[PDB]
Amino acid sequence: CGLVASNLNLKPGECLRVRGEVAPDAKSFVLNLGKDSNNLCLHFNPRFNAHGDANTIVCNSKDGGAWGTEQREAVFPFQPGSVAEVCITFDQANLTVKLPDGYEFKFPNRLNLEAINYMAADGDFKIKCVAFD
Amino acid sequence: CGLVASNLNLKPGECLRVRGEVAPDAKSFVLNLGKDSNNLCLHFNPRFNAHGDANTIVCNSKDGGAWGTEQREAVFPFQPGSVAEVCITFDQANLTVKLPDGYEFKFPNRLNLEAINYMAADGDFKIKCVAFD
Ligand SMILES: CO[C@@H]1O[C@H](COS(=O)(=O)O)[C@@H](O[C@@H]2O[C@H](CO)[C@H](O)[C@H](O)[C@H]2O)[C@H](O)[C@H]1NC(C)=O
Ligand SMILES: CO[C@@H]1O[C@H](COS(=O)(=O)O)[C@@H](O[C@@H]2O[C@H](CO)[C@H](O)[C@H](O)[C@H]2O)[C@H](O)[C@H]1NC(C)=O
Repeated sequence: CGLVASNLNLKPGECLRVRGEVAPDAKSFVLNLGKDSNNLCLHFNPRFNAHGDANTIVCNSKDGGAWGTEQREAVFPFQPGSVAEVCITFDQANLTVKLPDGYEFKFPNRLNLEAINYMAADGDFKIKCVAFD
Repeated sequence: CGLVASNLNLKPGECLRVRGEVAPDAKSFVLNLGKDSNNLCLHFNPRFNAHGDANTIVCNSKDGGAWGTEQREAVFPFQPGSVAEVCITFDQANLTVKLPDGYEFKFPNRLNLEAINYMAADGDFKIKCVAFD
């Protein structure tokens, strides 16, 4: 795998800031958030060209080991061989993923945990900085 | 108990930067680096008021669950109720630790792992930023 962080104790309203390097030969990368590897309130998966998808962001949840229903976004502000920063927060309703250039995606909060304690990176994404503000 | 990061894959020469907030009533905090919770090539434990110790940095290793020979540092550039950054790197011989007011002490590499894959924080230290250079 890639970087795995636990015991984050990120509460609602708090911001998780992630900066990483997207491989020049990136097919996709993954940002997983939740309670643990089996309970993800956000599976954040920009696909450059992978699993039959091209320039498409695929989000999903994982509940008790069971993948939820995939959600897709039209816009794709990610370029291979580049640094990508992501700010994540959540409330009772949605997880919000903000990019600095103003892009903002919502994913419905399907798990309703009191905190994000788990973060995992995977695929063609190497994390350089992680911040909690 | 506090933040735990694994699969860091930190190689020699690479810099691991951690910045956090030292609680105003901090008695101590812990920074653990190694393969896992049983194999630490560096146990970084600034003690403000703890285990009978004052303004003392204690370092140690843990090999196969067994604590190594403890080492302590005299300088203590840590003030409670303040933000403290610590930069850590290593080679085959020593781990090098940079302290916030510019201090730098070496701790002998006793485990000889090819990489630091594991980091655990604990005690009166809340992490605000983690970076890999
Ligand atoms: C259903 O068709 C394709 O299924 C694969 C495999 O799904 S599964 O549930 O993992 O067995 C989908 O790829 C997977 O998607 C999940 C998120 O739901 C993870 O990203 C996982 O890493 C990935 O392999 C794929 O989306 C889907 N393809 C279509 C129809 O677009
Ligand atoms: C008399 O030596 C003291 O021993 C205690 C307990 O050591 S033990 O191996 O756990 O039995 C030391 O406290 C422990 O120190 C290690 C690192 O050496 C860890 O931080 C551990 O969390 C902590 O409980 C103590 O440092 C040591 N004190 C002196 C004065 O040597």
